[PDB]
Amino acid sequence: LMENGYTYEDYKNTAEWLLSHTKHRPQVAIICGSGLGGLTDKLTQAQIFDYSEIPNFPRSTVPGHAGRLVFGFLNGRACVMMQGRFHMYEGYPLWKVTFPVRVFHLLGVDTLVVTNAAGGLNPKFEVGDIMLIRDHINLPGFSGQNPLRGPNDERFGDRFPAMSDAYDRTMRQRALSTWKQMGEQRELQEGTYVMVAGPSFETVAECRVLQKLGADAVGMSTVPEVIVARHCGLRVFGFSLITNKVIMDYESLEKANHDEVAAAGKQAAQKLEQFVSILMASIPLPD
Amino acid sequence: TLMENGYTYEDYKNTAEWLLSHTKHRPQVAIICGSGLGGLTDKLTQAQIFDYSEIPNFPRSTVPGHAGRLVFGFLNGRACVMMQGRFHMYEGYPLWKVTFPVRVFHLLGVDTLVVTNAAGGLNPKFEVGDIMLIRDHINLPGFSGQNPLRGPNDERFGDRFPAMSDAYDRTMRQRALSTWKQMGEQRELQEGTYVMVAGPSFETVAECRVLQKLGADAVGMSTVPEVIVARHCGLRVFGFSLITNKVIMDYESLEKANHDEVAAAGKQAAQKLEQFVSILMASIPLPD
Amino acid sequence: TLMENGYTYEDYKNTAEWLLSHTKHRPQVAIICGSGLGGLTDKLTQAQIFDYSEIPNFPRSTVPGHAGRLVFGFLNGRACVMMQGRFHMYEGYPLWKVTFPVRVFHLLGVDTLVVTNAAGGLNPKFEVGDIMLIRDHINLPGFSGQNPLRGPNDERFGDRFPAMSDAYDRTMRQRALSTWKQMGEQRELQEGTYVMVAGPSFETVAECRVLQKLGADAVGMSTVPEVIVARHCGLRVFGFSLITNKVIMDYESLEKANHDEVAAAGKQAAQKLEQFVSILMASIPLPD
Ligand SMILES: Nc1nc2c(CN3C[C@H](CO)[C@@H](O)C3)c[nH]c2c(=O)[nH]1
Ligand SMILES: Nc1nc2c(CN3C[C@H](CO)[C@@H](O)C3)c[nH]c2c(=O)[nH]1
Ligand SMILES: Nc1nc2c(CN3C[C@H](CO)[C@@H](O)C3)c[nH]c2c(=O)[nH]1
Repeated sequence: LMENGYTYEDYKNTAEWLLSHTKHRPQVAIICGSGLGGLTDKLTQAQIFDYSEIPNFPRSTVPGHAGRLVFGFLNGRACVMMQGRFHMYEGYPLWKVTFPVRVFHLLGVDTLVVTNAAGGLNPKFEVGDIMLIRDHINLPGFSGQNPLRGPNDERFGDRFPAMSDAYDRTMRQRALSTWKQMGEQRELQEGTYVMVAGPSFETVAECRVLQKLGADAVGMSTVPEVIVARHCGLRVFGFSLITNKVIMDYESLEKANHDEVAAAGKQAAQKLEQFVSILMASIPLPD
Repeated sequence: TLMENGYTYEDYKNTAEWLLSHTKHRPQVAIICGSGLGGLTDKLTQAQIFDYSEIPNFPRSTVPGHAGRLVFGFLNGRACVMMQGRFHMYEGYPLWKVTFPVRVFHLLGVDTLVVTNAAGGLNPKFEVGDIMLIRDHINLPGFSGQNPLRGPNDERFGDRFPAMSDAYDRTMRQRALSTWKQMGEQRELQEGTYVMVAGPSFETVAECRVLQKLGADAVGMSTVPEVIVARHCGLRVFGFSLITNKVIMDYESLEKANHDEVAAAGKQAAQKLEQFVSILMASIPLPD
Repeated sequence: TLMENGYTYEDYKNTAEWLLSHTKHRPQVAIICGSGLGGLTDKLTQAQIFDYSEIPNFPRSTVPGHAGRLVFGFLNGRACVMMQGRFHMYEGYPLWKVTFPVRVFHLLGVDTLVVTNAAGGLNPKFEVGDIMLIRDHINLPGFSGQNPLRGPNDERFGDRFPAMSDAYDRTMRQRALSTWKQMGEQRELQEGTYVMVAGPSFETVAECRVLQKLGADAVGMSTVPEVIVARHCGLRVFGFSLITNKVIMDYESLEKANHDEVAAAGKQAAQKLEQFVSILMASIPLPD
């Protein structure tokens, strides 16, 4: 069987270890993507764990991803923040990539906020823009790479969970209204995020495929975390920072490259911090 | 470091010889029964039942509404073997396990495979309860590497590079379409393209729109691997889907795909499916 | 459980040193010959042949029409190494084995990779026997995780996240087309997008239609992984396909894709292929 290497008991031990070693009790988990680790600077009463301390955690390998779990309060809300994440392209199976999401469920988290860098496929997008994720296209999932493959553990969720309501309608409505409170020249964009495995960037022909399929942005993460979160009942909210426009003609001499991506994160850090801090107020209270 | 079939020729043959030893039945036609369609075995005569767990080298069905039994008998006087329950790659099985029984059926003497499944309707003219004849398929996992024929080719089964443009028998499709009049149902017999996705999660709205843009009429998580292995070894293949739900294609809808609704639409379409298959048996050729 | 390249840097280095000691040839250009295109080695002078089986760490070719030899020599006065036969993921090889020679060629001092293949024509204006210059590719297995660069990156070869938008060298492409015009050719040179599918089974009609809708002009089961590895380590890349057959795009045809027709095409195209390879070799810049 191509199954989950972790048992329920493995997820439980990691959860109990974290509950022993901190007094924090997060309601919200935030996964910070490529060059968005500055979202953990505004946390009050921060307690930090390195991923290598925490039993059963995977290592973080990619530049701009620190490898640190941080508990704290963000604008009043009890939060846990993954400073850096795991990617299929680093060689991890998807049951390792998504291991933290289930641990968070067992801590008592009820809301997952997922952030990423993404390449812009919709031509109306501009570098620096923030796109709310209305929906995704899980290209690896079509082929068999789904983190729920293998035996289903009823203790987390259903054998066959729906994803047609994955991205919380209500939190999206509130973040569109709230957008007035940043007075930005640019509007809050909304669209479909497509996951591709990477780690190489898209050809022009691939870019046009993705546009034709109806995607507005592209990246190499996030979707598996969303599936596992919806499987175990988490409210999910997501956004992408558009870090580059994907090359869509043969004439251009520009090329996607990681430095440009990291650089668009340094520029946007102020705007995101403020966006996320306001978002926290729009999250429903528990129970 | 080689990604190959974990069964040897000898494993298939051993399983086939075990089966031939423990039954007097000698099936000509194999029928694979999908989700909610296990009632297709109800009208077999002189039935003999094996549990999958008794049969050497056989995998286990882990999905609700797949009984996990191999049933030999007579359907409208034709010698059949029926898989009451099937396997899926979402369960953890490699495609070489999922398709194990198709090659066993070849070694037993079977020459025609009937595949059935439940499917989500993507074509808006389909209603819940419709039967779709599978004209063709789109093998999305196959594009990316997940093909049951990956690895060394065994010439005892078939060619290294089998064609699939003729996978679903053109003559039985003519005969089944013209035969439909024999049941005097309100809906006509639907026809279309089946697309496989791995699952086990259901589609997002954006994914539903992808599959519609690609030209699929219905979506499921099975069948295609079985059909590829069947064509590779020379089997004639006929397929159909029961449309159990319309896949959600807009953000406003309250409706959600779920297994209980799928299984219930299965049992509602019970009588009707048994009857269609029974009459279909009369259109399958004998050897010689 | 970590899904990584099974070769160390020192495996590649050992294979490269072994080749450097066993031949005096010092190639600048590597050419990978695909199905039925092994005849491109005939015009090499001062040829020195190695069977893949005698070279350390080399995989084996298992497909008919792939001789399994590495040939060093001069092709039109330019120092080349030719793979007479390549490896495919459908044989069961992981993509890090499929692409193993590309990095060996880098360490031998090669600076240009030419990739050739047979392909099925999707664009209806292509005829059997056409040569299509590859302007671009669509890596369908790559979308799903089947990428030869997956796992830890070795900085000794290249970057973690390499760009592919400029993979097929534009200048070589321009020169090849100018030259073909300057010759005053009747049948103009085709240019288009190659899509990789895993195989080994050929496409259904519905699958052919999907690949047309995605913007692909030609379909095969190779090439793309080699190009990705080539670009990762700084090689200049040029590809072309021989269109060996037209992909079946309607249900009324009785034709079927088959391997025999693919070999018949290669022998038939031999003079055309030689002429094109000459044009192409004279388009490759010299080192400084
Ligand atoms: N596929 C893809 N991903 C990204 C990303 C997202 N990640 C950023 C990082 C490479 O800079 C990888 O983890 C992918 C930003 N831009 C792009 C792009 O153009 N394409
Ligand atoms: N992908 C998909 N498959 C199905 C199926 C077919 N199978 C039914 C079962 C889930 O109920 C799985 O084995 C998939 C029915 N409806 C749908 C759908 O809407 N989508
Ligand atoms: N996928 C695909 N590949 C090819 C090829 C390329 N290879 C030729 C060989 C089978 O003839 C495999 O390695 C694939 C030629 N024609 C076709 C086709 O119609 N389809």
